[PDB]
Amino acid sequence: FDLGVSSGIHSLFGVLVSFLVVFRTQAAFKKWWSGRSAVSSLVQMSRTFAQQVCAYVKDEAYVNRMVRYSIATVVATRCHLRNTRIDPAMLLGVLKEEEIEELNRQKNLPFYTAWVIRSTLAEAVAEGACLPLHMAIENAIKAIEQSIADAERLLTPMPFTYVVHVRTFLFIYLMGLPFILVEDLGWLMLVAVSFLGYLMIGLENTAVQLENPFGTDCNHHPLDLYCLEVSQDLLHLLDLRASAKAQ
Amino acid sequence: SDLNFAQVARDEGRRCLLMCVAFAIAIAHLYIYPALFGVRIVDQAEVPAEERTYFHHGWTAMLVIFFIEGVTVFLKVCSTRKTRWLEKAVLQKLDGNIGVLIGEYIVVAATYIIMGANLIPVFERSGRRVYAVRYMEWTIDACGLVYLDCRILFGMPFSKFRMLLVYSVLYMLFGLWAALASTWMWYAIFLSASWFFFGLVCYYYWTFHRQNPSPLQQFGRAPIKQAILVFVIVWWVLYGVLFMLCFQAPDVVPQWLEQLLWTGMDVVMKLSHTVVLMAWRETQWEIDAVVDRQKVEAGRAIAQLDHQRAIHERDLVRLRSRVYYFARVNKIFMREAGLCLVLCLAFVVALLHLPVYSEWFGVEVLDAEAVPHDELGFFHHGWTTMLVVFLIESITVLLKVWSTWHDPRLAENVAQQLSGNLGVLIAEYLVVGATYVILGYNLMPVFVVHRPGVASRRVYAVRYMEWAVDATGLIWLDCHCLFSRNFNEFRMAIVWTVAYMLFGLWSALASTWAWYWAFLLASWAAFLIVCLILVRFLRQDPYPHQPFGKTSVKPCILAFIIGWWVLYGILFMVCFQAPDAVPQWLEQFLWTGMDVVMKLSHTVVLMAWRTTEWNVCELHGRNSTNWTATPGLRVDLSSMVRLEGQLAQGLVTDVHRKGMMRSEDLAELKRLEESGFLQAQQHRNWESQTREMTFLAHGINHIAYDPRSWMKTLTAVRGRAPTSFLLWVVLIESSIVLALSKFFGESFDLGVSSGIHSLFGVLVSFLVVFRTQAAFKKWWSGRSAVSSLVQMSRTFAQQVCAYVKDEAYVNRMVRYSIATVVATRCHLRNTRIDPAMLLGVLKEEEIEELNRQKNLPFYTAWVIRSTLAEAVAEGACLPLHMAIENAIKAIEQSIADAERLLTPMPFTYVVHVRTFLFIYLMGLPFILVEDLGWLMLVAVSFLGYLMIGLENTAVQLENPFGTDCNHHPLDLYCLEVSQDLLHLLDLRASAKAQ
Ligand SMILES: *C/C=C(C)/C=C/C=C(C)/C=C/C1=C(C)CCCC1(C)C
Repeated sequence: FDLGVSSGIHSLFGVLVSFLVVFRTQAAFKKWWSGRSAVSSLVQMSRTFAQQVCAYVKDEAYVNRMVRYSIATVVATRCHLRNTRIDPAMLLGVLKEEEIEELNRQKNLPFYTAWVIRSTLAEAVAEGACLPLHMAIENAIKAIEQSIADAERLLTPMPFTYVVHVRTFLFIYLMGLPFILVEDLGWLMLVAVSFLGYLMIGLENTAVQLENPFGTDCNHHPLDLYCLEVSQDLLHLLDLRASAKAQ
Repeated sequence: SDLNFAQVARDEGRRCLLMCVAFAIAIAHLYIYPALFGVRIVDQAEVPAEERTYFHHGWTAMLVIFFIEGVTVFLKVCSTRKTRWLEKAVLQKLDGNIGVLIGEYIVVAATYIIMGANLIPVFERSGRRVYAVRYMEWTIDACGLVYLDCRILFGMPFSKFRMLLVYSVLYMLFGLWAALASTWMWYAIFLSASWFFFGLVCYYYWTFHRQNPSPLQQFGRAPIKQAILVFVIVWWVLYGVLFMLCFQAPDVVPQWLEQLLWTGMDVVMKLSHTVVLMAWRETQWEIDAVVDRQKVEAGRAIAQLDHQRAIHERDLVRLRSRVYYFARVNKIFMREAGLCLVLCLAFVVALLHLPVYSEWFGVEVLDAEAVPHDELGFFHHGWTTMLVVFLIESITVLLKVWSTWHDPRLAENVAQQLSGNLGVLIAEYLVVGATYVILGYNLMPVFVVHRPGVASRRVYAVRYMEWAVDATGLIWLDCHCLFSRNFNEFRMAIVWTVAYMLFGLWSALASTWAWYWAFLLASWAAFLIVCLILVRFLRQDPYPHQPFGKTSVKPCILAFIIGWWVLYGILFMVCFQAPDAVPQWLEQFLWTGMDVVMKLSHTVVLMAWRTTEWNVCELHGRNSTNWTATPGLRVDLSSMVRLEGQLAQGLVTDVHRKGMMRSEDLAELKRLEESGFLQAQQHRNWESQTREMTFLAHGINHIAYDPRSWMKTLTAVRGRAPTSFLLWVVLIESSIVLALSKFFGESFDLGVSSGIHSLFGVLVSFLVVFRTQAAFKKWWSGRSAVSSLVQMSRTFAQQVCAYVKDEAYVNRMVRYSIATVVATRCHLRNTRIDPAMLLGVLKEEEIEELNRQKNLPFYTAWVIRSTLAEAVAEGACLPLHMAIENAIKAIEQSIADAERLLTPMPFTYVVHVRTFLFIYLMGLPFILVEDLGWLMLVAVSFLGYLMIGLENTAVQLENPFGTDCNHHPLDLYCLEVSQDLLHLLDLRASAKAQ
């Protein structure tokens, strides 16, 4: 055989590809975390908006409109990241039907819900139904959309070049390992190459998974529970207000 | 039509498996019974050896057709798996014949193989040696044949099949029992019953003919379905005659004639059968008409969609922007007729001019019967196989024409199909056959070589000439029919291929390696440049989707071809360098097998290509998760198709569309494209179509990819990083070091050292990966900036349209916000604005006043602010104005970040890195060559590529804003924004009118 193993072709490639493959993973964990943060911030802003409205406003027909369409905004963004439309079953006791059919007739939903909210708040301010605390409300609305936009950034894939390079040289290293390992072993060379290949390739695919946090896979974020939480809280808030108003 | 894909494959499998099990068990049971039971004397298994060669020949010549079909149908099914209805069509065209044909070929080949193994000479009159398995495989073959014939011609699944099948098997087994025993002993008992059952099945055939005597709709005035039945039955008659005459007459020699007749007969019979079948199959049926009818409707519906959107847009833009604000046939034959003669004459010229220049001025001129025993047995195979293929193609064409003889209009179609391609195949086949015939029994000299080291290397003459000529054919074909090109661009490849083949020959003649390497290197060079030209031809293909229907079969073809070709060269090397490696007979066997396989594959691919719509004109012809970067941009079908039209094929992709389109519209389009490609042009124009075109034409160039796929990342070429002049320097250095270490022998004294190597390695590695992790971050920051800018613009517009009551200020503001975005996309690239991007949003004079400035976003913001002040003074604005001002402030921050991202990293940090990398690389060989040779070279090449590509990749990612394909797609964001705001104006207007 005359293997003539060489340290340069083996050790150097090893250290390089190892650096690369672990860095490409530490870079995806961060995106995962940033998505978590975005979601939490969105939820919190929604709740503050609802409280502000139900306290610093005195009418009752504007309040419903606003709160319910905020809920709709959340449910809409959970369906803008997955390129779908809405299932009425998720908006049963919060909206009337015609409103839902008018929603699904649009192209960008959160846009629409925010436009609605804003026109409604303007109506309110004109009729002196709102205390001087309105700028806070506007600012809350502004801060929701930032969260949305971050969540939307998180859908881009890493650039082509940086991935092609990594993958091809990994493939090379693996296809070259045996010719240098078989000199001193037999079947052990085989089992070792199997295990090592699994390690590396699994690292890469794990990074792929973590890259986009929003999806159906089991390691992704549970969007469907946050919506439920929000619905519960706001619909209880309406009743708190109503009771405290009747006395 | 309710078929599927799984059911058909399941049926094919089960049928062929029943065939195989029956065929094997019959022979096994006969073997078991004939030894101990009955009067069955078993001749010696060994003798003779001279008869097994014939059966081997038959074996090959049979395997060929299997391969042909098993490849063609695979091509078809894999080339149109993306369209339901073409799948329906093909799966209909092969209801149940495939499994049975495959089983037939498998069993016959297995039996003619077993003949070599010499399992049992059960032969027991005198002599007239016979073999048993022939009878079992004949049972199976005839039974499958009759099932096929009845099913196709009459459609009787279970009624006639059973009786005729049992008859066949019964009288075949009777004939077996009969011939196994002596003639006088047991002829009457069985052979008479055999003849009688033959007559019975003949009567059944005649009755079923009288029942349904209709011609095959595939054919026309052809006598088909009658000529073939007559031929088959008279052939069975001749077979029975031979059976009766073999044992009776001693005059007919049973040693060789006997052994040959059955092989010939079985082969020719099965071949006529399968060729008639393929001919009946390749004809166009009504299903194609159904599909074309489905297809045209799609273009119609598309034009309807376009008109509807046109009317809608017209009304909308009016509302918002108005109120509140026989010759051809004979020539198609004659061209091919001419080409064939050119090829023949060239081959004759070669064969005539070769030996007068060799062995008259050449050493080792004579080899007397180079090796009589081994070689001829290898060569007698090739010309036989090629003869087979020849006959197949010829009769197929003859049948096609015979079926399209009466109808003139149909004849011109096929005539045009066969143009430019048929002339090459016959020439290739016949020349290969003739050359390998010459080699079989040598009329031509053999030259040996004498050189230092070893001299037993044998060499053959003609093999090379044909190769060259041969190759050219392929070239002139594989670069013309596949990639539609004229002749002016083929010249170089032809001029260079013969060249490097001649150089390979001249080299091979002289293994002295004093001047051997010259022609070898020149040949490698010409071959390489040919490959480069070829891959360029491919990558500049105008019609890459046609005809194989949007698949990756063509590049794979090219890859297979090139790998084959370089395998030839590495074998050449392995042989002539180390003759101890090669036993020199295996070498000729391999050469022959490869020459066969290449042409087999080439012809099957051209066969499958001939029968596609692009040739046969109907409706057209020859004249989970969301990966994306634009989650807010959604497009409409009309624009997608208008775009795919206004561009060249192969620039848009599946994922390009999956990212810039909704899900429902995409599913609808997919359903609508089941029939074909859907290329069409409505030729409708508007004010918005221009804008959308101007943006998309620029935006598409950037790449979109699915990370989950591993192929399109490795095999990818386009988005890769460029390299520098350094690699060449390093290869130069290494090559001289190697040649010089060998010439200088051992006195190198490398004295490798761990400090100079390992330390430098770790340091430079750290540095180079850090310099890349530092650029990825800038890329990401730019993405963030862009998103924030877009979001702020939209919030500003909403705030304005809600918290303001006038209508002339609103327009001004919104439109100039759009202008601000389009301006910053042109401040990062140091250009000015193209009016086509601001058509329906601004008046001309405003644009000319813009382009007259130096810093544009400055100007737009100034405008906006003065306008908002005007508004506030006149009490036209609610108390919510500070929010508006703050939004304006927040836009500019985003802009400034994007502008930071144009600075380059500092000089010092880059100079240091680069120079020490260069050093490390230039030093590697002197320490590596001690333990290796050429391997040192290849390793340094690869490692250099890794490192230098890393650096250049970092360079690319450093500035994210540019034209390169890995950069950010600014032109789509602008489009998105325009759409949203111009819809917002209309929302407001409507809600104001009620
Ligand atoms: C039908 C057979 C064909 C087209 C075979 C062609 C053979 C070649 C293109 C091989 C060329 C070689 C080189 C790459 C250089 C060294 C010598 C050869 C012949 C092996």
